[PDB]
Amino acid sequence: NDTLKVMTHNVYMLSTNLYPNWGQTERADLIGAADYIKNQDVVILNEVFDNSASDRLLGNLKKEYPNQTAVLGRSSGSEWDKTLGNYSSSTPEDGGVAIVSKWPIAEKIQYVFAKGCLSNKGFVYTKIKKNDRFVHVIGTHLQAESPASVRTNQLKEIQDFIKNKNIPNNEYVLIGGDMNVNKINAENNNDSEYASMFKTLNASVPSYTGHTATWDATTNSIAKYNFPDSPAEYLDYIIASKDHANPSYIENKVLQPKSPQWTVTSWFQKYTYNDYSDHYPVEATISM
Ligand SMILES: [Ca+2]
Ligand SMILES: [Ca+2]
Repeated sequence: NDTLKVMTHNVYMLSTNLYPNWGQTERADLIGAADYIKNQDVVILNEVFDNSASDRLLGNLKKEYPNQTAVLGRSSGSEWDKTLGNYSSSTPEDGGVAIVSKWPIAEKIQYVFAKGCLSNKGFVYTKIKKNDRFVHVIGTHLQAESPASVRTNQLKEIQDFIKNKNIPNNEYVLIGGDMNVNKINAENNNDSEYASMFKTLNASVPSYTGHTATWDATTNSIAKYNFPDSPAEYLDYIIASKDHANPSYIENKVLQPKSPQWTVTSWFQKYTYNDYSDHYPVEATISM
């Protein structure tokens, strides 16, 4: 049809070598079988750092999304058409970004950001063939909270890459992921980092629906454990480049899916959670 469904989710899968008891393996199975992640055309994943759990998750998503990229910054072989940027094979961790789709992926490129405040952070570019139409999806995860200066530099690298690619102006180019750029209380400030994000990427502002935050310690069990008193934030987006096909309609809906209860043990203490990640997923609907 004339609709494209793209979802982005920071799944919080830290390395089990550093955090052995964060339920990474179990959550890989829970997310893989979750209803919220079904029925999409493309899914962008962030923080799939743990090697075993990330591969398990990707394997669980294979049935519905058999076309998959490797995980950003974990390798630099022929699994990528090109490895761009400051890639280092000596980093202690990878970039944690991967893209999966139910449609054939014509091109897969990884790009490692030049600056940061040890993990090959950057973005993954994919050219996807959806029903005789090529769409372009870039998945990324920016510098977490000077950081603003770094994020702007990273966003500039993304825009520069898109421009250099010479992608047809009549094809859709989406940029999605955890931007770590907070929208809350910044929509009216034209000099805010939030406003600057769209200008740096030369992207449009999508219609917002669903929950009012993507990282919410007031409703998310994992975020509550880590930062119980931190105000909710809006950091995840999926937006379209204005230098290419401009969607007549593009929506970003924040979902609040709860997972079956899972338990972990740490320091002789048992902890139970009902969230898939500390971030909520964003479901984008783009009219083509
Ligand atoms: Ca995080
Ligand atoms: Ca890893």
